[PDB]
Amino acid sequence: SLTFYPAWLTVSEGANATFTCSLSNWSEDLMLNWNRLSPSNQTEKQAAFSNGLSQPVQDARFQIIQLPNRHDFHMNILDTRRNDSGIYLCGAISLHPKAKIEESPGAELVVTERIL
Repeated sequence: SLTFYPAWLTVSEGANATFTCSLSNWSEDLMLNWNRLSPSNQTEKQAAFSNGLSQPVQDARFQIIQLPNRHDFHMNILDTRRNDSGIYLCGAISLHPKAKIEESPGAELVVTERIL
């Protein structure tokens, strides 16, 4: 099972936004995904994490960071901008015994004006 918190988070443009994806099980070869619902309501991958490496699809601002306990990860958006505002969720792919995929509930990010 996967949880993704905060369910609702607000940060000012330019600041980083950090979500936490928590897994109920973890393995070295586990594959982590950070997704965002598109305007057309489709799940699009923002970044993936595997073998200790955060891999951006096209925007390096989306970092996936494994926390010390190893089963929790920070989905860190660097230098947020207004249009990062939207719905996100994380997913985990087990690349062991048999491929198993699961996704967490979605969470909302609201990026407001830059602090004056």
